[PDB]
Amino acid sequence: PQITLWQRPLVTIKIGGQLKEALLDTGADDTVLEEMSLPGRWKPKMIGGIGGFIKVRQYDQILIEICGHKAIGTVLVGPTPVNIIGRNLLTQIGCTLNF
Amino acid sequence: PQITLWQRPLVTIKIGGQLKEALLDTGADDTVLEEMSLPGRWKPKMIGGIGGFIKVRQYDQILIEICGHKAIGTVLVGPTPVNIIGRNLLTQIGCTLNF
Ligand SMILES: CC(C)[C@H](NC(=O)[C@H](OCc1ccccc1)[C@H](O)[C@@H](O)[C@@H](OCc1ccccc1)C(=O)N[C@H](C(=O)NCc1ccccn1)C(C)C)C(=O)NCc1ccccn1
Repeated sequence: PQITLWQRPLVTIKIGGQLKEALLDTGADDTVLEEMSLPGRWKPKMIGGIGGFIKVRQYDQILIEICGHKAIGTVLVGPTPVNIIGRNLLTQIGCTLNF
Repeated sequence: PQITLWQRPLVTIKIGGQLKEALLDTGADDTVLEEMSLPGRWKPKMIGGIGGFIKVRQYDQILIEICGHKAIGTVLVGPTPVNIIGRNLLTQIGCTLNF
């Protein structure tokens, strides 16, 4: 679909059989989700944002459905204010910026 | 144009007679630029994201040129490590997310 930006570009995503709201963020290299349980082993990663850096848990090859489009990739879990869908998954669903 | 997200969507902007590189950021409510001098009176503001909050200076009615398109809006100036063009200005140039 086509999403304007007068409001936050929030979409519904499905992960671990649960529905959550997440922000489509072209300014994020990675996808960062709020604290939750995911399968498998995780690796450590440090990511930087506007306020500085935070420590997150990296899970690989995670299945996530964004607005009905299935994607399988890396997801970071940590103290983020909101769920963020980054470029790593936006490219998987063919998302582009237009103007 | 149509911008893909394989790489960070960086563009050239013009503000106060200066050419700067900025990130088209759909995950940003506001536009935040690295420390610089702007005309007029400003108001202090606290903005947050990944990592926490930072104190910035808020300037209103600022003219910015983005890839040729002129836009007017509020611009925040502060210790951000990267220049960010947020939704307040992305809307003015007719920017949308598509997939
Ligand atoms: C791991 C990624 C998260 C990271 N990218 C960013 O931090 C982007 O910023 C560019 C950026 C990149 C590096 C350093 C600083 C800035 C984001 O899009 C950012 O803009 C946005 O974050 C998502 C978000 C949305 C809503 C609430 C909280 C958080 C955010 O902080 N939005 C704020 C916002 O809208 N806040 C609203 C709010 C809601 C609730 C509570 C408080 N505030 C704005 C005021 C900035 C990244 O790619 N680092 C690699 C990287 C890239 C380049 C250089 C170095 N590393």
